[PDB]
Amino acid sequence: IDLKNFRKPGEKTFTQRSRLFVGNLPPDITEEEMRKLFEKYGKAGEVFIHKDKGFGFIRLETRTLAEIAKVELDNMPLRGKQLRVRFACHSASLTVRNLPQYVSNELLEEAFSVFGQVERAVVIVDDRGRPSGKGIVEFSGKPAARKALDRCSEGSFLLTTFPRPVTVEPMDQLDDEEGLPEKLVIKNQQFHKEREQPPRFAQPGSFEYEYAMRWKALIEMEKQQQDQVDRNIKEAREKLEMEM
Amino acid sequence: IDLKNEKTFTQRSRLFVGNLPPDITEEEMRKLFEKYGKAGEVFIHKDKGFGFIRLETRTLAEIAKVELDNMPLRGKQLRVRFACHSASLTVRNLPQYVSNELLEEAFSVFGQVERAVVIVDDRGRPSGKGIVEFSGKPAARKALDRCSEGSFLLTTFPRPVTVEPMDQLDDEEGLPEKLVIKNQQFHKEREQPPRFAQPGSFEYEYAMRWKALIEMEKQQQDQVDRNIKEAREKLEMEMEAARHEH
Ligand SMILES: *CC(=O)N1CCN(S(=O)(=O)c2ccc(OC)cc2)[C@@H](C(=O)NCc2ccc(OC)cc2)C1
Ligand SMILES: *CC(=O)N1CCN(S(=O)(=O)c2ccc(OC)cc2)[C@@H](C(=O)NCc2ccc(OC)cc2)C1
Repeated sequence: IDLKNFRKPGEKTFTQRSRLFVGNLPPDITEEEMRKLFEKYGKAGEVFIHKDKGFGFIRLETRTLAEIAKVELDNMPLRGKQLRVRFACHSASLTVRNLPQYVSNELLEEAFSVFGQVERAVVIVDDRGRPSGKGIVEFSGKPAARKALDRCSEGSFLLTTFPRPVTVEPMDQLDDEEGLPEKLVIKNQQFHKEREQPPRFAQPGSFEYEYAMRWKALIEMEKQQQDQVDRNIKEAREKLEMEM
Repeated sequence: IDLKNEKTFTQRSRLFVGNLPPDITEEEMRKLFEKYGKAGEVFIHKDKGFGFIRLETRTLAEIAKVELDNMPLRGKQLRVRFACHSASLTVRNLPQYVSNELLEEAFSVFGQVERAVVIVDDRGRPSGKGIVEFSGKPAARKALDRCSEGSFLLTTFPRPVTVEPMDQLDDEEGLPEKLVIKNQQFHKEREQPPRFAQPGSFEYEYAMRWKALIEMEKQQQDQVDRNIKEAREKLEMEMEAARHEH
C-alpha cells in the first residue's frame, strides 16, 4: 500500500484539524525523536513536548495524514509505554445559528474572515442536502474566535440582505468516536449498585415496570411541552417576518 | 509512504462512488480499489452512474476516498464519498455507569451490532446520549419497536432508555457555492455583502427586533428546561421512597 499526492489543493495545510495529541511518551523523549516517529508522513509543523508529564503535540500537513498516523501509532509500544494518540480538540471553533437562506460554506468563510484568518467554514446540511440553519466556523487562533464571538453578540451580524442577525456561540464539542470505554469507568460502589441488574426489559408487575412506565409518561410529557414551544416560536418568527 | 495495518467490512467502510461512466463494470470497480485489499459488496446502478463499494477497515476507506476522488475515468471525474449508515440509532436518557461495551452488549439482543458509543462531553462525562450502529435494518427495527413498547433498562436504575432514529447531519461537506441554485431570489439575497447593521438604517431596527425575539426564545427554553429538570427530581426522589414496596 503506497501513496504520494495525499493533498487537496483547495484547503489549507497544518491546521488545528491535523494536530495530534501524543501521550504516554517515554521520560526522555526529544523533539527530534518525536518528529522521526512521524517523519514518514512528510514534514511536520508545530511540535511541542512537555518532557515531564510525558505528553506532546505534533501538527501534520493534512487531516487525512493525521488519521493514518493515529490508527498506526495509537497503543504502539515505545520503551515500556503504550502510546496514546488522539486528535486534539479545536481551540477556536464557533457554532453559528439562525443562518439565513442562500448561505454557502464560501460565504460563511468570507463573512467571518473579517474577524481573522479562517481555517474552515461549514454550513451543516441534513441527509437530503438542505441546510439545517446551523454552521461551524474554525479560526486559526483564539483571538480571531474571541473577536467574532464578542462583535456578533453586541452588534447584529448580517450575512445576506435578509436582516436577521446570526447567533455565534462556542462550539459544544462532543466526542462520539472514542466514547466511554469500559476501562475508563469508575468502579466504585454506585457502579456495582447499578451493575447488579444486567440489561433487560422490565417485567410487567414489578417495581421496575411501574417506575419505568412513569418515566415513559414523563418523557412523553416533556415531548408535549417542547413541541408546544416549537409551534409558539414558529408563529412568533412568522409575525416578525410578516411586517415588511 | 508505505502502510501495513476490530470488526471488518462494517458500514463505516462503504464508499459511494458517483459520477460513473455508462459502461462501468463490476470488475473495473474492484480494479480501482485493488490497492486497498479485497473488497466486499460492489453494487453498481448500471444506468444511473453511481454505485457502492465496501472496504475492509475505516482507515482503508479513508485513504481510498482522497486518492480516487476527482480521478479522471473516461471523461468523467469520480465522486467518492462515505455512504450514510442505514441502521444507526440515537439512544437518549442513558443511565450512569454505562460504557461503550455495555451499550453494545445490551443492544446486541436485537441483532448484530457494529459499533456503540456513549457520547462524552469535553470534560470526560457522558452527555446522556449514545449511538448504536447495527449491521442491518432489521436489527435496528427490532431495537426501536421493543424499546418503545417495553421499558429497556441497561442498569439497575429503573429509568428506560429512549431509542430514536439517528438524525444524520453532514458537517464535513456542507453546502458549497456550486450546489446553490443561481436564481433571481439568490441574487436578491446576495445584493448586500456580509456586514454589521449600522445604527439608524431600517435593517438595523428590524434586526434588533430579531435579537429581542431570540432572547425571548432563550427565556422560554430555559423556563422549560427548569420545569423538566425539577419534574424529573419529583420522580427520582420517589425511587427509594417507593422502593419500600415489600
Ligand atoms: C475537547 C477538549 O477541549 N479537550 C479534550 C482533549 N484535550 S487533550 O487532547 O489535549 C488531552 C489532555 C489531557 C489528557 O490526559 C488525561 C489527554 C489528552 C484538551 C484539548 O484538546 N485542548 C485544545 C488545545 C488548545 C491549545 C493547544 O496548544 C497547542 C493544544 C490543544 C481538552
Ligand atoms: C445521509 C444520507 O442518508 N444520505 C447521503 C449519502 N448518500 S449517497 O451519497 O450514497 C447517494 C445515493 C443516491 C443518489 O442518487 C443518485 C445520490 C447520492 C445516501 C446514502 O448513503 N444512504 C445510505 C445507504 C443505504 C443503503 C445502501 O445500499 C443498500 C447504500 C447507502 C443518502
